[PDB]
Amino acid sequence: NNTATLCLGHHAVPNGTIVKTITDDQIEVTNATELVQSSSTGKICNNPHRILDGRDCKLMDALLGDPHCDVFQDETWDLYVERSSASSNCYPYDVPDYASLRSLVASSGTLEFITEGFTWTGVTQNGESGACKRGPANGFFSRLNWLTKSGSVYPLLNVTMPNNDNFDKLYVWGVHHPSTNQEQTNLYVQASGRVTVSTRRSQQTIIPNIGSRPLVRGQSGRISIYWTIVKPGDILMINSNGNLVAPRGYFKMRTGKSSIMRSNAPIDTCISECITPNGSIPNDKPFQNVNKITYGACPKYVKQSTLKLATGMRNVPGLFGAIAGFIENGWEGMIDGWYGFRHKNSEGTGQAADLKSTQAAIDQINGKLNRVIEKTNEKFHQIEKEFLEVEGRIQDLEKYVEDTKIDLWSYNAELLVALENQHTIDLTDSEMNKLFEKTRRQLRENAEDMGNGCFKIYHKCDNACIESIRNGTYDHDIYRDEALNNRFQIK
Amino acid sequence: NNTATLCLGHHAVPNGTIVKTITDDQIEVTNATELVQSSSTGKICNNPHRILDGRDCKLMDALLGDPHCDVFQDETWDLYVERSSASSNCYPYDVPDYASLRSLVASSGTLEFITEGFTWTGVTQNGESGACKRGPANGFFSRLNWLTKSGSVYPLLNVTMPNNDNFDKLYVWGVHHPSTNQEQTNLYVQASGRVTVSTRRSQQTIIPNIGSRPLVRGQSGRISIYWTIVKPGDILMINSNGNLVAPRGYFKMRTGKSSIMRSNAPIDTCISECITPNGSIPNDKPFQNVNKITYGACPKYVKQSTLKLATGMRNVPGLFGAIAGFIENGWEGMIDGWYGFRHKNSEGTGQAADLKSTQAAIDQINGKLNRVIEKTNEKFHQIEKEFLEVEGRIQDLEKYVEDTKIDLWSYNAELLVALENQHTIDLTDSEMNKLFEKTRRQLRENAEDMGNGCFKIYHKCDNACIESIRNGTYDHDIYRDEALNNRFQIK
Amino acid sequence: NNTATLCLGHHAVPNGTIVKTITDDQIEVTNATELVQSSSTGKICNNPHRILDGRDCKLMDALLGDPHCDVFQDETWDLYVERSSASSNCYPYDVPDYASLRSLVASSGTLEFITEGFTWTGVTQNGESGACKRGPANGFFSRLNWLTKSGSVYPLLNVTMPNNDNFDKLYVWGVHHPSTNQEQTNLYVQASGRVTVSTRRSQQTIIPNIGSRPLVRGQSGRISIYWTIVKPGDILMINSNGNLVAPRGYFKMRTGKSSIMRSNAPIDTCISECITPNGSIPNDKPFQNVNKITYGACPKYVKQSTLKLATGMRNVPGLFGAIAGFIENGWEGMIDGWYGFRHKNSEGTGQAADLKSTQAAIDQINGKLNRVIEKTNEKFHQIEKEFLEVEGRIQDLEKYVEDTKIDLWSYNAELLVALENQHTIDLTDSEMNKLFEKTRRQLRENAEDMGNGCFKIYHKCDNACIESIRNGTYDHDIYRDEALNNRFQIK
Ligand SMILES: CC(=O)N[C@@H]1[C@@H](O[C@@H]2O[C@H](CO)[C@H](O)[C@H](O[C@]3(C(=O)O)C[C@H](O)[C@@H](NC(C)=O)[C@H]([C@H](O)[C@H](O)CO)O3)[C@H]2O)[C@H](O)[C@@H](CO)O[C@H]1O
Ligand SMILES: CC(=O)N[C@@H]1[C@@H](O[C@@H]2O[C@H](CO)[C@H](O)[C@H](O[C@]3(C(=O)O)C[C@H](O)[C@@H](NC(C)=O)[C@H]([C@H](O)[C@H](O)CO)O3)[C@H]2O)[C@H](O)[C@@H](CO)O[C@H]1O
Ligand SMILES: *[C@@H]1O[C@H](CO)[C@@H](O[C@@H]2O[C@H](CO)[C@@H](O[C@@H]3O[C@H](CO)[C@@H](O)[C@H](O)[C@@H]3O)[C@H](O)[C@H]2NC(C)=O)[C@H](O)[C@H]1NC(C)=O
Ligand SMILES: *[C@@H]1O[C@H](CO)[C@@H](O[C@@H]2O[C@H](CO)[C@@H](O)[C@H](O)[C@H]2NC(C)=O)[C@H](O)[C@H]1NC(C)=O
Ligand SMILES: *[C@@H]1O[C@H](CO)[C@@H](O[C@@H]2O[C@H](CO)[C@@H](O)[C@H](O)[C@H]2NC(C)=O)[C@H](O)[C@H]1NC(C)=O
Ligand SMILES: *[C@@H]1O[C@H](CO)[C@@H](O[C@@H]2O[C@H](CO)[C@@H](O)[C@H](O)[C@H]2NC(C)=O)[C@H](O)[C@H]1NC(C)=O
Ligand SMILES: *[C@@H]1O[C@H](CO)[C@@H](O[C@@H]2O[C@H](CO)[C@@H](O)[C@H](O)[C@H]2NC(C)=O)[C@H](O)[C@H]1NC(C)=O
Ligand SMILES: *[C@@H]1O[C@H](CO)[C@@H](O)[C@H](O)[C@H]1NC(C)=O
Ligand SMILES: *[C@@H]1O[C@H](CO)[C@@H](O)[C@H](O)[C@H]1NC(C)=O
Ligand SMILES: *[C@@H]1O[C@H](CO)[C@@H](O)[C@H](O)[C@H]1NC(C)=O
Ligand SMILES: *[C@@H]1O[C@H](CO)[C@@H](O)[C@H](O)[C@H]1NC(C)=O
Repeated sequence: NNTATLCLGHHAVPNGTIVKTITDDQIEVTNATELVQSSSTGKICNNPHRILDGRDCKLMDALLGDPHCDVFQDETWDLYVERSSASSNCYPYDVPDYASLRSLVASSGTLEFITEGFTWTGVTQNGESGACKRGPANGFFSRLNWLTKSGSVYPLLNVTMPNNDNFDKLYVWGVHHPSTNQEQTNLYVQASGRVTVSTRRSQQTIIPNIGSRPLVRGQSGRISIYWTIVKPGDILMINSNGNLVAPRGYFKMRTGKSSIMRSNAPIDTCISECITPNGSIPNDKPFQNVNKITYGACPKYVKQSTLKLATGMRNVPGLFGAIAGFIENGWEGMIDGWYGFRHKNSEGTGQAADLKSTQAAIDQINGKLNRVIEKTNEKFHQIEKEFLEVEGRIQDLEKYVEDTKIDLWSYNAELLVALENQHTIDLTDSEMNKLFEKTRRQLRENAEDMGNGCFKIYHKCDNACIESIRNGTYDHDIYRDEALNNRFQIK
Repeated sequence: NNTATLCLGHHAVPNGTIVKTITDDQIEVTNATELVQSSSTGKICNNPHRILDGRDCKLMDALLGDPHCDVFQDETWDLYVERSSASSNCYPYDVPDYASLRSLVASSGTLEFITEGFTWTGVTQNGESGACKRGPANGFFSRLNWLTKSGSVYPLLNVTMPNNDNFDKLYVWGVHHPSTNQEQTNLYVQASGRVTVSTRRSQQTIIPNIGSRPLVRGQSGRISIYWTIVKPGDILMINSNGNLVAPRGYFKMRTGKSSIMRSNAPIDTCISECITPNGSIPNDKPFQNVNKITYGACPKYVKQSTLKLATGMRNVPGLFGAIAGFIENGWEGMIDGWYGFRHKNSEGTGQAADLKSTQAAIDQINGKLNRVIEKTNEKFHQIEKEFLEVEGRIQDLEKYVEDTKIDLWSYNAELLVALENQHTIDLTDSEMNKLFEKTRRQLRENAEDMGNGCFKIYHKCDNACIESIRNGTYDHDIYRDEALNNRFQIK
Repeated sequence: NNTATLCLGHHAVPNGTIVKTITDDQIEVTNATELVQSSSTGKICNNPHRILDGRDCKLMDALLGDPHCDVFQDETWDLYVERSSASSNCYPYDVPDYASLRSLVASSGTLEFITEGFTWTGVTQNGESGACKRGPANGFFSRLNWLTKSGSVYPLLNVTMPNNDNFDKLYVWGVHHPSTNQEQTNLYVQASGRVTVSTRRSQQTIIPNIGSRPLVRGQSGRISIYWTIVKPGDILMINSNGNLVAPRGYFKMRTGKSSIMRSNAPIDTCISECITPNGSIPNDKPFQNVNKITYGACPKYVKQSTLKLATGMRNVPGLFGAIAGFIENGWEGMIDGWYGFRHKNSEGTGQAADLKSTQAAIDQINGKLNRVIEKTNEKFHQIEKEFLEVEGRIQDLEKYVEDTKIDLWSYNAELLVALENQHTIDLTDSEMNKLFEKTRRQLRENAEDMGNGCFKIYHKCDNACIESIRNGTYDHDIYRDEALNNRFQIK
């Protein structure tokens, strides 16, 4: 009953989490959170974005109107999902700049198509083929009009179509490439055709291509597809002496957040802002490792599969030398605070959380948590990131852009966690130290630091006296004479 | 009279500034500075860069020699400013890869055109048109030479021009597409023409397509513009059996800092390194929010409109627990230093700045200031970042590259300020602590820490005595017996 | 003889190294390491990567089989090295999209060529030219087959080659453009030729353009080179009635780590993972200034020539105020630890290293060293980064992408060293201070801090006594009464 002991301590937990810092790759903290999303449900949620499942229709085939894609007439989407099993079932074609036309239609988000009354005099219209069957019958792309001779004549076609609305019109037409010279003249009479499609500030000028090619659905002929945008006040002109595969009208163009993704993931009823080819994913985390291909408000793709952000002090079951230092050891039995006090006196032993120091640590970690978890990444139509054919220069640059980006983000994420972690350990160490010092300063000359986080208080200090220390109102003058006597034999 | 008090503390100002740190979204420091440039005069300064106002001439029209653009002949520039009201008033034309021709001329910085002694045998030269009037007369592009039949013949043209110089020559030439067959033969006799322009390492062939395009300034025909760069030692050769629109010469090519910008900002007499479409901007700050399109030594575009870097300590009207810690509270009355001393003694009271500690904090903050505002970014011709027409793949990539870059820089800026600010707060705290500990150490056993940043000095300590503490020459043996006697009653 | 002195200290060296920190552009530490590789031996190491010296053969000429390039038949490479002096010595040619064909072959990493069973009925094979000699004899590209008439006939050629294998095939073929009409018909009999090469998914039809181009090795004609990829299950057709320069077979395509590099550096025996055009470089450092063009596991290209990373404490021949603070000064004579103890007692003076605290500093710096120098960047085929022609849009973008990337990495490198440096100095200061405090704490009331890193120990303290302090077993109760008596004159 002549002295007391008061020791400062901090909590610890039986199972901690290993995190990475600036100086240690493996240091144990009381608690952490995962910043990389690395899993998916495997399914694409159908809200909030308007998902159109292309099923066995590539957007291009929907656009041209391959008979097996008629259900997609006038459809709209925020995201068109294109499946890899999808195939073409009409006249064989190619699209110079396929990727661009697929991109610009993807991006526009609609197949809304308006028929117009092109006046095609002196040709047979509605040319059809065995390669584009409707049931047992010859057929063709719904949105195009294959013209051939009437009788023995294919005249110079020369028609116009003014755009008098105040949206942009997308026209999609083509040129037919016959197999032989015989075929060119049987169909179009002239030996060399040409197709000139123009506006007031643009043109396209195409000569047909001749030769035997491999049969696709019975045919060696082909069509190359071309497109033209006609602005308000402008006009489409089409001029041709053979081989024209005429548009029937225009597609409406829109701007907005629409896009296209290659995925075989099923569509499901649920809500997710972020879509990948592997399925929708949560965007509570700032990073993800699921896929570099995303649509919507998503974590940023990084190469790491896990990045643990520390949310607690170091676990002992820093710059200041208190935690894992002169305080030998955490207290697992302190479960209502991060920091506090154990005492021993005449009336027995006890333990109290310190609230102010506990809150200061938690506040500061919440602050870096709020900065870090506060999501800022919403992207829609972007670039292609996987490729089905080898191409060279353009594809090289596309991959290299993305590869560059991913390494830069991966690095920022790696650094950020290592920094934030070092700093969390150290600021938690600091708060412990600051409490100890605050206590030392209250004791003035009535106590000595025992070297282990505890002070020997050189006077009778009951539970009320000890509380006075914990709440910061200890009055050292009251006890000085007594203490100095025990401490130094003064009087 | 028989003891003194010496208190430490630090300055404070009535109204400080709110900054962001690693741990707080909002925390007040004495002084801060803005790192985002977000305003502009609206006007483009005419030095130190050579600014050429294109007015109503697109560079393309200046290049080709639209008669309304004659004043631009042989012009030079560091930056050609292109206006939106600019329009074309010559023969209607298209330029496949318009943007490459525009880019490489913009980058070359010059329209210096050298006229060469081309021989066109058997053809009529200087064809003209109602679409490209020169006063009351029909006219044409100054830089091109429209060739037509002579009498009843248009010969196979085969003409060459060696490059015997040590610089690259840019040849701009064209191909004429007539309206009808009648026109093709009236002009060129041949039913189908053709141009082939070749060097030892390159060849281009264009076949014109006859036909009607929309009436522009009275004309249905068109001209398409192509280009060839001939290296030193190489030879230009031109081959044509009709439809050639010949070069009269070439443009000198330069490399350097030149570029082109779209803007309607007026030009003004002033000095700015950095130009944006919105006007020139100062470049003392390291970031800006005005426009992603810049020319010259510019702050880097970031998404944030403001980012305040702290240039002073925390304002109290840290890891170390001194400032806003055991020192309750700053001193508004301390105006000649950041840190100092106040005392109560025998001869009255007083205050003095500590210079060493004030300087060390200031120096450290100036150090990071120099790092951060040190102008390092000078960029000239880049990629276009705004587009008037939809194009697909290539535009997608250009937008993605810029948007990637901006996000990465906005991040760097965000983190930097957050880091710098946490560390400034903490280093200013440390300096206060270091000074207090310095003082405690000098006092030895002659004073006691009162716990609030002050020492009770247990001896008569007059102004000279106090000064000896502030200048670090206090001799504790002189006072020790006196002090130990008042603390401990030794005598 | 009734007291002793015990000072704590740290090492120093006469000449240290200057580094950059957050707050000082120049401050001296004991030791540092360079993080930018700036030297090369100048030679390209021939392990571990398979390096193929193109010598005087551009890869394109090895691919087509220029007679001077027969030694490259069926060759493979991880890196094909292309020399400046390399030249073409065969029929002069051009390759639309040359760079993609060169890219995709470079990336495939092989010239393995499989001859196939094309049946050329009615025509003569193996056309040769004086412009492509094999010694004294006229010759031709080995991989191509120049077809011409047989007797008085050249028929319409129509062949197929199915792909029944499970890999992709690369077909490289050409079209000959004669200099005159005479030549056209002597060779091919038709006045105009045509080559149509097709698959189910693609068609290319080239019309030769007759006429003179500049004489190259005695020839005014040219051949144009095209390529077609045939996937498994698909079918190559070739259809032509003149001017076809046919393939003899195909090149095997592969995916993997191959590329091509332009360099005049000699190849030689050594081992380096990272290749630049200047020669190989070590990859122990995380950045390099040698060249933005690299192959293999390389340090990342940055703009700075040097970045010195501190591996040691501040050198004195911090946040905490010990090093270059209350310890005036380091000890050059302390060679077997970073921190330690000097004393003076009755038995004389001495000195001893502190191992725990030395290790803790070292360990933590080793840890950030391992984070930093951990080689994590391995790249192979990328984008071209230097260009020999002006091109416009695409090249602008390519340059912009690499320039963007470099400035971001150079920023990360600058920040990293400034951060880690500030932090190293601070953590080394901290460890000093922690040792001081540890020592203070053991001494309890038996010593006083002299203000300069030393303690006055107020009792007889022999060498064994001193060692008890250094090893942490000093028992203060043995000495307390004696010490209080000399400090005060009391207990
Ligand atoms: C007349 C006939 O039945 N001939 C038999 C041949 O079949 C025809 O062969 C030609 C090619 O020589 C075409 O492939 C014909 O197919 C169509 C098709 O695509 O389905 C028929 C269409 O009506 C026709 N459409 C139009 C608008 O012209 C179309 C086009 O002409 C071509 O696609 C243009 O490329 O072709 C096919 O019916 C068979 O080739 C011959 C061989 O021995 O046997 C004949 O009995
Ligand atoms: C004066 C007039 O308007 N006459 C009537 C016809 O207009 C003519 O129509 C022809 C088309 O066949 C051309 O447009 C003529 O204009 C020019 C031009 O561009 O201005 C005249 C130039 O001399 C000529 N220049 C050259 C070097 O040939 C030029 C070119 O041929 C074309 O630009 C090539 O495409 O054409 C124009 O004068 C009117 O169309 C007709 C029927 O109503 O009656 C004419 O008498
Ligand atoms: C000054 O600092 C440099 C950089 O830290 C020190 O050199 C480094 O020293 C370590 C230990 O000697 C080297 O690591 C060792 O390498 C081998 C394997 O390569 C292994 O046997 C060890 O376990 C260890 O990891 C390190 O590679 C080396 N770094 C460099 C660039 O040389 C140097 O020791 C310091 N000098 C002084 C006087 O402290
Ligand atoms: C371990 O750390 C996580 C991350 O801070 C804590 O989870 C948060 O808890 C708070 C308080 O209830 C919530 O408001 C957050 O939204 C939760 N965030 C996350 C990411 O899960 C968790 O509280 C911590 N565990 C302990 C014992 O403190
Ligand atoms: C050119 O060659 C192709 C390939 O042999 C020929 O097409 C084949 O002809 C038969 C009969 O019409 C078809 O059953 C085959 O499927 C065809 N093969 C392919 C790959 O399409 C074509 O007939 C030839 N052309 C000429 C004019 O002789
Ligand atoms: C092709 O059609 C166009 C458009 O109808 C014709 O051009 C028009 O011609 C009339 C009479 O010359 C003009 O008054 C109109 O301004 C023209 N319209 C446009 C948009 O140019 C053109 O003459 C026709 N071409 C042929 C060969 O008959
Ligand atoms: C087109 O003109 C060129 C150059 O005048 C002719 O090519 C030259 O022909 C002579 C032989 O007649 C060579 O010795 C020269 O070296 C050639 N010069 C070049 C630059 O190639 C070419 O013959 C002409 N073509 C025709 C059909 O007249
Ligand atoms: C996402 O998809 C690709 C293949 O399409 C796969 O390589 C990757 O591992 C997938 N990730 C997950 C988490 O399923
Ligand atoms: C605040 O900061 C800037 C940058 O250091 C400085 O130039 C300015 O004078 C400072 N203001 C005050 C009141 O110190
Ligand atoms: C600069 O211009 C852009 C587009 O013209 C505009 O949206 C932006 O608000 C402008 N900013 C300033 C600061 O003038
Ligand atoms: C590497 O080569 C480049 C250009 O080829 C040159 O400018 C650079 O200085 C070279 N580096 C070294 C270390 O020689």
